[PDB]
Amino acid sequence: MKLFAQGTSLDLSHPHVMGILNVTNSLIDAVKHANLMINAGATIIDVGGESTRPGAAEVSVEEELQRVIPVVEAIAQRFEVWISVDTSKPEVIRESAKVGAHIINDIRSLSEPGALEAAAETGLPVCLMHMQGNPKTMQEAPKYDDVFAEVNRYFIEQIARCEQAGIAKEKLLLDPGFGFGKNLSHNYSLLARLAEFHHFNLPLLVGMSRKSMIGQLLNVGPSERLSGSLACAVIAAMQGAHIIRVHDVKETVEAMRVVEATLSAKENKRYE
Amino acid sequence: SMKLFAQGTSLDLSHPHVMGILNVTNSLIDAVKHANLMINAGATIIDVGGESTRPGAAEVSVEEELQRVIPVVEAIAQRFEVWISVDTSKPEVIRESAKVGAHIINDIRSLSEPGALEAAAETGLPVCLMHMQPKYDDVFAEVNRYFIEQIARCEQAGIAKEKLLLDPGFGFGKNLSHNYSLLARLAEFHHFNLPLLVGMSRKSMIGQLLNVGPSERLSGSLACAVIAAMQGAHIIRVHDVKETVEAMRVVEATLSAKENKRYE
Ligand SMILES: Nc1nc2[nH]c(S[C@@H](C(=O)O)c3ccccc3)nc2c(=O)[nH]1
Ligand SMILES: Nc1nc2[nH]c(S[C@@H](C(=O)O)c3ccccc3)nc2c(=O)[nH]1
Repeated sequence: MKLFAQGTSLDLSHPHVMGILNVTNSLIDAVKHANLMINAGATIIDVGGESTRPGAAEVSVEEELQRVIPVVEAIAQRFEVWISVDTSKPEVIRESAKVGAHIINDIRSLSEPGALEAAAETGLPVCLMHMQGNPKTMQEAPKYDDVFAEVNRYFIEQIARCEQAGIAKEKLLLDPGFGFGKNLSHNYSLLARLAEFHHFNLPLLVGMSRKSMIGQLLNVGPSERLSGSLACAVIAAMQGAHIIRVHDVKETVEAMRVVEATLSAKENKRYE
Repeated sequence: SMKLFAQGTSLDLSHPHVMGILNVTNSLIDAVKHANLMINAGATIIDVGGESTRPGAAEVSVEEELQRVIPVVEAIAQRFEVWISVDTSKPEVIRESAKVGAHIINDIRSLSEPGALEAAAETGLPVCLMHMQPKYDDVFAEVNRYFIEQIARCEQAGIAKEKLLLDPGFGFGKNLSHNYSLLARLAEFHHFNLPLLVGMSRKSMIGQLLNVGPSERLSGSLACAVIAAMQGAHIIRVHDVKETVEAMRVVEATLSAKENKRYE
């Protein structure tokens, strides 16, 4: 199980840690932070320029290009690391591919006008994330009859939608979208059955780091969630998740080494 | 609904419990202060011993061990609602510990000193059976045989299975791969239908994997703890109580959403 982009590959026979690079002098700072994450063992850096704060204005395309593209460029021309770009905009997808981005990580699963066409044209790997609704209102009244089944249907549909637009299965990643239109119980139901998303035979990406599903469980603020975030990370990676998206790279990578040592000793190579 | 009973109280093993490790080195005030901190961090069991009772630690007379151990156990039993595990190999310390309110006998020698087995039987308290020996033909199968044997040995001495806890003894005569084989197959030790105790906190199986010193092993210890608890381990023995407890709460929320209630 591998991904291919920009003339290199990513071997997903073991879990990978994706370091969050939020870019919502900031370019030098971004590069310093990317460097630190790389040294800590991050093998993918997720550059993100539009925040998902519910009440917030969406950023203009011109602002998102300014924040994201120089950052992706700087990293591509300085380090060997893979680069994911956190955008929903066709122009940012195109421009990012041109400066060396490896993965389009769209929380909206290319639902923006032109997004699907633009991603198809880059030939890059694409991460499809479940979200119910949109970021402005998704957390008001998250509701599911069966949250696993509903997220699973969604993946079937979006995969079909990507293949129709000319994007091959082999470029797709799936992410259940923890905290995107989900209460606490919804999130833990998905984490508990995460292994069951392997039937698609596609890489699994998860981002639980410092999210509400830890905050609400422990009643702590965003800077007290490391231990819970690691637990989430380990729970996911023990079920064969391929990419773990986190703030605290060093600590996550240490935990993943322990998961790898455990999975290596297992005949199965997975828990369910 | 696995449950232990001791000293007129019970321990509900439908969820994982964190056992904090307490050092005994004035020292009695400090012990109680550290026990208090671990309880406030969410420890439901306190394992009295730590660095005074580690392998390689200086041996002591019966008289010295009673003097250092029994007051600590007594002080904790009087002040806190918590369960108390006592680290000792000596029959006298077993007897006296039970008299002052200890709940669990934790002997890393598996009651092999003369009289220890008999004394533990007499207390009626729960007893931890930990594997210790590095070289194995099949580490899981050998650790598993040892549990079969020690359970029989304990039942023959009059200690009912319902008082037994099984611990594979990470780091006790085990290289790195032996330790991860056992961790990987931990869930298979449930066929005994007995509680499972594990202690990986800051051990070599982390330090050697990550090549870090004893103080830089928290993240790896937490992963070990989560890996064990996801597999239905009932007690987790650690230095870092607060963080481990937070991780266990995540494990609990996950296992509650799970229909199975366990991974394997
Ligand atoms: N693929 C993928 N991309 C992601 N981007 C994010 S942003 C999120 C955060 O908590 O970082 C967030 C949510 C709300 C406000 C700010 C930031 N989360 C994911 C995820 O879970 N998967
Ligand atoms: N039941 C039970 N009791 C235990 N006592 C210990 S002492 C160990 C440590 O790392 O604390 C240790 C081992 C070697 C040297 C120093 C310290 N480990 C366990 C365990 O794994 N289970």
